[PDB]
Amino acid sequence: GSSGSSGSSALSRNGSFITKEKKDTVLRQVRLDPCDLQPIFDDMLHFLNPEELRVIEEIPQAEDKLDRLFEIIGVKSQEASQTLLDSVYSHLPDLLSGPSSG
Repeated sequence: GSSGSSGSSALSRNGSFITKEKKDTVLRQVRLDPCDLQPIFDDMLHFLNPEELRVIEEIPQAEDKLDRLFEIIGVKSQEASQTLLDSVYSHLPDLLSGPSSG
């Protein structure tokens, strides 16, 4: 690791932009009341690459597919990560009961 967490360091412990923990919180909302997960991929399809889609194409399930989308973007960067975590809420507002302002 690194001795001096404060300035700029990649991966604090088990990730940075996106972790497996957050990936579960997302599916947890769909596992209860499913509906659709296309708009989430249709928007990420651009940020992702043709070769990357192959890794996700292997997954037939929809729920599991979302888990892969986070694994790729989670390592890509923050510019795409913020879009993914936000897209899930921006595309599926029903999942939340009011983003609230403060």
